[PDB]
Amino acid sequence: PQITLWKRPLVTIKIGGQLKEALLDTGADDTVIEEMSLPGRWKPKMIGGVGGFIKVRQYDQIIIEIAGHKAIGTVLVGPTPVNIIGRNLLTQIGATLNF
Amino acid sequence: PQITLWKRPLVTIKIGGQLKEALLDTGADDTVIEEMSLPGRWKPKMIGGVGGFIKVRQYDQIIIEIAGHKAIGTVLVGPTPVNIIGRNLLTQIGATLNF
Ligand SMILES: COc1ccc(S(=O)(=O)N(CC(C)C)C[C@@H](O)[C@H](Cc2ccccc2)NC(=O)O[C@H]2CO[C@H]3O[C@@H]4OCC[C@@H]4[C@H]32)cc1
Ligand SMILES: [Cl-]
Ligand SMILES: [Cl-]
Ligand SMILES: [Cl-]
Ligand SMILES: [Cl-]
Ligand SMILES: [Cl-]
Ligand SMILES: [Cl-]
Ligand code: NA
Ligand code: NA
Repeated sequence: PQITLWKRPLVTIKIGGQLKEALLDTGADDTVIEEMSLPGRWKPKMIGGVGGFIKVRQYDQIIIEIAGHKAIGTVLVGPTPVNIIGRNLLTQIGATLNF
Repeated sequence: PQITLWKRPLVTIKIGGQLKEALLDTGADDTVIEEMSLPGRWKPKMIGGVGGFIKVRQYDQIIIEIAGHKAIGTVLVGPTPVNIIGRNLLTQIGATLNF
């Protein structure tokens, strides 16, 4: 698809057997999801953004389905105000910015 | 252009006769740049993201060139960690997300 930017570019994702709404976010290096359980190992991380840092759990090798397209990568879990799909997974679904 | 996301989507912007680097950010509703002087009156705004909220100065109808494309619109100025071009100006330069 081609997604215009008049509105927030929200898509449905499937992660950890759950459906969620998430923002396609080219300004995010990393994918950050609100609190949920994920299987396997994790390690703590701090991530920054506009208003300072939050502490998250970093899970590697997580499969996600993004608007129908499967991808695998690192997912950060913690108190983000918005579920964000960052570049680490946008690349895997072949997303580009065009103008 | 078509911009892939393996790297941060940084472009050159020109505002007040000055070149700066900024992130093309589909996850940002608005454009936020680091402290600088802009002409005219400003209005208060609070914006929020990953680690909470910041106060910014809202300047309307500011001339800004983005990757060679001319825009005129609202620019927020404040203690953002990075210059961000949000959807209010991405729409003015014709940007879409494609996959
Ligand atoms: C109303 O208008 C707005 C309101 C909010 C914002 S924002 O900057 O807070 N943000 C909103 C989004 C979280 C819902 C836009 C994001 O694209 C920011 C944009 C952003 C980039 C860098 C620093 C601050 C903000 N990215 C971000 O938080 O990324 C996180 C996740 O991955 C890392 O990549 C980034 O680079 C490393 C740190 C951040 C980490 C911008 C304009
Ligand atoms: Cl919206
Ligand atoms: Cl979707
Ligand atoms: Cl990854
Ligand atoms: Cl590619
Ligand atoms: Cl980079
Ligand atoms: Cl505007
Ligand atoms: Na893992
Ligand atoms: Na003005």
